[PDB]
Amino acid sequence: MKVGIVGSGMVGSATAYALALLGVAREVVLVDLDRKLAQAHAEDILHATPFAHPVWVWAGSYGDLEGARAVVLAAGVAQRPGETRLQLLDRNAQVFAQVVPRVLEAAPEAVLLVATNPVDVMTQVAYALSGLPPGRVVGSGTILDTARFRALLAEYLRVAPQSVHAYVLGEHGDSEVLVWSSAQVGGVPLLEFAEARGRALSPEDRARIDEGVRRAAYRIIEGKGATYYGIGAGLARLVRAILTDEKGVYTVSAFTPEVAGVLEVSLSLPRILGAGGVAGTVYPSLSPEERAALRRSAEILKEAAFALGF
Amino acid sequence: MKVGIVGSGMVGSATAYALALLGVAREVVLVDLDRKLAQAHAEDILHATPFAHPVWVWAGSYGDLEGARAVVLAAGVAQRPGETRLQLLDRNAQVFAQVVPRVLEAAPEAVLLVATNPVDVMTQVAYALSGLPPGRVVGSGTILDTARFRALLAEYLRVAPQSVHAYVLGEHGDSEVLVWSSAQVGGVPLLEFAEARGRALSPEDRARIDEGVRRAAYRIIEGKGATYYGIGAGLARLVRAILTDEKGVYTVSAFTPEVAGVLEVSLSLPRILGAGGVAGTVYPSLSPEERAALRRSAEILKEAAFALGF
Amino acid sequence: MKVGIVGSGMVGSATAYALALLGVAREVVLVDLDRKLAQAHAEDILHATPFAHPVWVWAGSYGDLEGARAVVLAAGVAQRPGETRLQLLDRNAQVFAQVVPRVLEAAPEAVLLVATNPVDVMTQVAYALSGLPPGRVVGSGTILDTARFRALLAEYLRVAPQSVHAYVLGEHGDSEVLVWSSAQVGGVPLLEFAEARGRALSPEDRARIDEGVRRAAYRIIEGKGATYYGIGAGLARLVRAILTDEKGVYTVSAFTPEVAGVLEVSLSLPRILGAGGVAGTVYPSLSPEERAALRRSAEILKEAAFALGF
Amino acid sequence: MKVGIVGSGMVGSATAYALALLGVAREVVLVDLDRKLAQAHAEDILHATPFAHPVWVWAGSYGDLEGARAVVLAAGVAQRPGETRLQLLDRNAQVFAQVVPRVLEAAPEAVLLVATNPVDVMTQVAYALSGLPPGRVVGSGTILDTARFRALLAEYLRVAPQSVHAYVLGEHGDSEVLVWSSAQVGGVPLLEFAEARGRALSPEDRARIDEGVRRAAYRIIEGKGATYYGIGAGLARLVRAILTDEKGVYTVSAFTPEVAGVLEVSLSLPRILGAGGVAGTVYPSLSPEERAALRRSAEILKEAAFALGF
Ligand SMILES: Nc1ncnc2c1ncn2[C@@H]1O[C@H](COP(=O)(O)OP(=O)(O)O)[C@@H](O)[C@H]1O
Ligand SMILES: Nc1ncnc2c1ncn2[C@@H]1O[C@H](COP(=O)(O)OP(=O)(O)O)[C@@H](O)[C@H]1O
Repeated sequence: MKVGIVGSGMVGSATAYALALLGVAREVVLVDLDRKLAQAHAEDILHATPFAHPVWVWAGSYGDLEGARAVVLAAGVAQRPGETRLQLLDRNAQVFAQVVPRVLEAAPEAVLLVATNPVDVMTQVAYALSGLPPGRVVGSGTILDTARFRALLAEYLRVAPQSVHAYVLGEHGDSEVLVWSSAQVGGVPLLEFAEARGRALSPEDRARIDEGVRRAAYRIIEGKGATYYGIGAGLARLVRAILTDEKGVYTVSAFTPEVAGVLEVSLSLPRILGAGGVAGTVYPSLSPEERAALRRSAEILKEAAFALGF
Repeated sequence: MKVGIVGSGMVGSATAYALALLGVAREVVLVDLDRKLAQAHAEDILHATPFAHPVWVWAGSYGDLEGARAVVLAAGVAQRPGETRLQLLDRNAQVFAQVVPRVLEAAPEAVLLVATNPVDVMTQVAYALSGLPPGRVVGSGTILDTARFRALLAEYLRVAPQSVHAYVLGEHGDSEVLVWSSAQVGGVPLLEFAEARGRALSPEDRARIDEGVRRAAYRIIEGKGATYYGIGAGLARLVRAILTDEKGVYTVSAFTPEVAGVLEVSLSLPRILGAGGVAGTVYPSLSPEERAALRRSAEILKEAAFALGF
Repeated sequence: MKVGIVGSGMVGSATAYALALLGVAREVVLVDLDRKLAQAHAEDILHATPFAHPVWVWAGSYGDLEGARAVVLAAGVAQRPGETRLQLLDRNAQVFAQVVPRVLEAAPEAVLLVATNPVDVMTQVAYALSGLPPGRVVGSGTILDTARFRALLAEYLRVAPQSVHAYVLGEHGDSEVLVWSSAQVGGVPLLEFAEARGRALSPEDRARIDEGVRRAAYRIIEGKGATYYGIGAGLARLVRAILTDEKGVYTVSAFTPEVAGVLEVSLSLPRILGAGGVAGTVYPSLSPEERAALRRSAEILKEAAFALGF
Repeated sequence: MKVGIVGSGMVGSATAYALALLGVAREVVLVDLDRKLAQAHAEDILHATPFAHPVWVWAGSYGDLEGARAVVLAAGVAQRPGETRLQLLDRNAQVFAQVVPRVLEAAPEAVLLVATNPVDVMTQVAYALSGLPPGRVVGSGTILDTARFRALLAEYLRVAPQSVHAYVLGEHGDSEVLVWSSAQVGGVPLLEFAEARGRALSPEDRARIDEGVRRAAYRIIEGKGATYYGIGAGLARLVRAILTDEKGVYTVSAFTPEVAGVLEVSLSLPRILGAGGVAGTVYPSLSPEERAALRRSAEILKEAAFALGF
């Protein structure tokens, strides 16, 4: 079935591309302020379809979003020199104040998947503006970082990543929490199963993995100036979760009534994703340190929200 | 790359078919005492390939197994009226005494995947006859039962099966142990996460699921007289593990030095499967009851082995 | 979406398996006179699903076919040795007289895919009994044979089978016509492009290929006593055509108002397959010999029909 | 199963992405002058892998290309506005004079897949600098254009694109030739099968389709400023042809001893692609007009070559 993407820039277009190569959705509609850009991306992708899957990819207006199961909000403004993360945040909040109602007008049944950075806050803004139930608005959140964590662990232990269950929670960004505490492999505690293999996870190792997960976006942005590909494919996977009513577990950003003592904040927790959006929350055990860090992350997300008027 | 299958009957042929439809291997070689049968299965499957994948499926002799990474041993005798499980076991043991050296002569260079029932014992016999390291001989074991467990649980909790970690261990058969103890969903304890939805599992629920897992084979055999399809696809997935050096976790039957107090027995535990066969064992927490049941299962498998002279 | 299968024997069950491993349809319903058989096949396949795709496979009754896009008719009687092809044919015609209305009662919108041999005649019987438009009733026909032809040619010329366009037409059976005349590779005449490579197709080559195609079914039946796997996957591919509204070209059996001079007969011609069944016919150039042979095939199919009262 | 990509920009990175999402290769090496760029693209894509396939994607130097079956040459300089197509071409030719010997030093076994525009000429330059046999150097050529032709025809006819054989030949660019003449559907002449469905192609429809093909790249570049996605996936499909020794037919650019009267020129013709590169050419029937247009295209490609010194 059908998926909308509003915001046709690098992230939007990469998401479309991934949807198309993976054969997730039958239909993909690109909507962008610059009409010509969306059309160009659409046609470029359309060129690729014959080498993967019969996906109808096209550019249109908000109205064309009718019936989309999900709409990804990838929109946002040109970064501007000598402008505080705050001013940018403001201009984007304004973009979303345009976009959300219009998307909802056409496709009142859709789930909104929020892309645009910073993702937790934008997720808050969209939840606020949508007047939908909280679970209908999902931010992409920490999924890439969680996946990378699982990957580095997998690689350390010489085990399939699929057998590694570990989480990254909180703000997607520097304050994100890697939960080492309750992490497991094959359903047994990580660090135990570390001895149980020949591989005791020195704090130095812990630190090496942390750098690996934490600084990946920074490096990507330093070398190429933006991230698209990873998130494009993550968004694709979430869109697939939504369309197949998978009810699978992903660490995503949503409005949470209370987390670690903080009230009414959007951030990433493991959540059950399916056709109506998120349908349930999974609480892994946190150590006191991790809980404290989560609490901090949430606090700071919450003050951001407040500073912006959300 | 290349996979051998010895014994061409319903299980062997179904395994080949699954290999072929899933596109696991490049090449599948069927070897059977009845040459015409293997050739007929081969060509039937060959007919199917154009509707899935370019897989070369053909019938040959043991020598044709050269270079196969894995060889599935599906061989075994016609069951015969009012013959004890013992006499059958005996005749099969002798089949394997033929087959094993012949397979290893041609493909000294292979992992043996044991199909033939009863699977744990047959796995013991093959381990014994091979003189290979224990991990090069793997029985299909409890995988179907573990997967169905995961499935029934998944279905109870309204959650994707992928997010359910639960095990079935021991003898593949009536003994088998369902480990409810350490079972989890999304990396958190099952029963906890039961109340953590709309969930609490009543003992009659646990019993309904237990019937579901455990007596499945019996029902299948009562209706159609044999099981092939499930194990065909299970075998396929293990073969894929082996060929891709996946190092993933499966509950499979192998020779284990000690389990739950019993010495030198073959049975199903979660094991790490990869290119050289099993490469490590994962020990989930067992409750005292579960541990006792496991101990029992092992004991009985071990006496079977002994009775047969293994 | 949803597919029905009526008759649960080797062909039915294999088709179900294939549908499931290939992830064609979300739902597969097995309906068989012997309820226990259908249920056992269903559960055996269900065991396989976790190793491929989330397909819901279950056994039920005709009423449970509601909403299926396609229903495969695989039913039919136990053979009896020394019983003429005619009496068998009769026995089956009566089976279909039982099945067809019942299938159309529950799922009046469905396309009927006719498996049961001899397939052309059964296809006629089903067309007659259905009172549907002709294109709603499609026999599996010559597809396996056409694919095999393409394959052997592909292998002769050292070229991908995808590039080879060649047909097998008429009765599925001995009298089938291999069209060598208009056969091409990469859109250019076969025999020409034969000199255009290093291989000029001697008549004994032609003959070798002919043997390869026409007698395959015979060999399979001599070795294993029945064919299932190939047609299982073919049926699967046709089902996928119908459910995706592929409008792709397959040589299938359907009621044809006139072919090569013969009137109102069912046989295999290249036809465009899609959501409403066949939607158009493609006429390849035939040589006078080929046309004659086709005419013969049709004549004999038609007299068969008449002898049976169709 | 390893693939190199030299030059890291939009086309290179998109090709890597596509390789990775489609699960073509086990390993993808990015090599770019700007080391940081390659690394960033690599890591961004790596982030995506967990949502599709276990592909190892990394950035390294030419030496790291050892053992690659194919290496895509995507490199090429920044376009300066004002600058004639000739100066650009000169700058690119020098880039290739650096790159080719380096790639062949590390991976003397590989097959060069030429990306960089203008593709036919760059393909010539690479062939010349390689000193390899002609079929070892393959340009991406007209593939996207051929596929869109087939697509628009398929759409007109309401038939699956897979059943449409039609070609685009010559210079990838404005002077490319659509062969309407020998085009067929289901192995029968297009225009005939046009009346054979209801609705023949009118000079107006032929023109509508022509615009659709020939001008696509222009529109894409006017809207987004570059094309990547389509060719990324095309390149991917070609790489898959090479690695699976597919021997399939693609219209690609290679050095051709003679075409339509012109001598020693590189351009797109249907060619048989496999593990050693191209392995044979397929000559479709051309009408005199088509013939003439091809000869023109070739002439102009050849003068381009000469002007540059090739
Ligand atoms: N009000 C709006 N409605 C729709 N699209 C918008 C609006 N404002 C900005 N956009 C689009 O959002 C896109 C952002 O793309 P880009 O700057 O690459 O950021 P990202 O990398 O997050 O996609 C731009 O292409 C712009 O056209
Ligand atoms: N000594 C042997 N060597 C090779 N193949 C054998 C030998 N003994 C039996 N077989 C084959 O093993 C197959 C047994 O499979 P079958 O009894 O049909 O169902 P299952 O797959 O459950 O065993 C038979 O088809 C037979 O041809």
